[PDB]
Parts: sequence; structure tokens; C-alpha cells
Amino acid sequence: MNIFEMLRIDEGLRLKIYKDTEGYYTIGIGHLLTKSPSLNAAKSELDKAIGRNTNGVITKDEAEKLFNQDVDAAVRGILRNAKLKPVYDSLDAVRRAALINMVFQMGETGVAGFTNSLRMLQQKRWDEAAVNLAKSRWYNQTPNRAKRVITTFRTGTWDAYK
Ligand code: NA
Ligand code: NA
Ligand code: NA
Repeated sequence: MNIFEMLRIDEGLRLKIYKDTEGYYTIGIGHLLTKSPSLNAAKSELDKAIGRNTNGVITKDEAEKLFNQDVDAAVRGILRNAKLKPVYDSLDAVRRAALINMVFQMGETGVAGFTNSLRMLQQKRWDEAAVNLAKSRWYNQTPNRAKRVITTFRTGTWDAYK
């Protein structure tokens, strides 16, 4: 198990534009296109992201390219953020993947706002961090995925993904 396989489990793979859990146009492996309600706006984002006229359908290789870029962007965003980088640096490799997963789903700014959870993770108070992470819109709206990510932070194992 690794961050790519973990996110593939959590995000799935679809090759045509569809709406994510928040109702936002998405493609591939959880590649958010736009929060706009305009499908045309989402298709333009897709064409710009892929570099060709797509009219809403991509290949698996194209989906995997966006996914690679998106995982890279999540790590890059953690490392450039003054609140996330110290937490990331303090974690082991499994829990680092759990933090990348959150940033992939919610964005750098969203995760960096979890001030109290981040402090408990930096303190390595894993059960307390897990309880605190569940007191969130994130957990309430995607509880099964959040439970998997939280179990990864709690245990430092891949038990929730195997
Ligand atoms: Na708490
Ligand atoms: Na869920
Ligand atoms: Na589990």
C-alpha cells in the first residue's frame, strides 16, 4: 500500500465528467475540475488540463497523469504551508500518506485550518487526534472515507485499506 493506491481506493476511477460528493464536476481519480455549476465551464477546465479538445471523456493514461500531478500538488502544498509542513515532517511515512489524502480531498487551506487536530498529531496523541478529527464537516459528509483516514492516523498502519 502507498499513497497512490490509497487515494485510488478512496477516489475511484471514472473517465467521463461526473459530480463528486459535494456535487462538483470531477474526472479521473478525484480530479476536481471546478466548483462552477456550469458543465461547459468544467469541460473547458478539462480541455485546459489535458491539452486537447476532450468534450468530457479522457483515457486512463490521461486520468493517471492528472492523478500524478494532483498527488504531487498535495505534497507540494503541504511543504509550502507553514502549518502543515511541521506536522508532515513530524509524522512517519504511513501517517504522512493520511495527511496527503486529506489535502488531496480538501485542499491545503482546508487542512491547515484543522489547528487543534494538527497539534494533537504533532504531539503523537493518536487516539485524541482521531477523536478530534471526527468532529468535522469532513467526517460527517464522508464518514467512511474519513474513518479510513482517521484509522490510518490512529494506528500508523494500512489496516483500514487492506
Ligand atoms: Na476532541
Ligand atoms: Na465516505
Ligand atoms: Na480498520
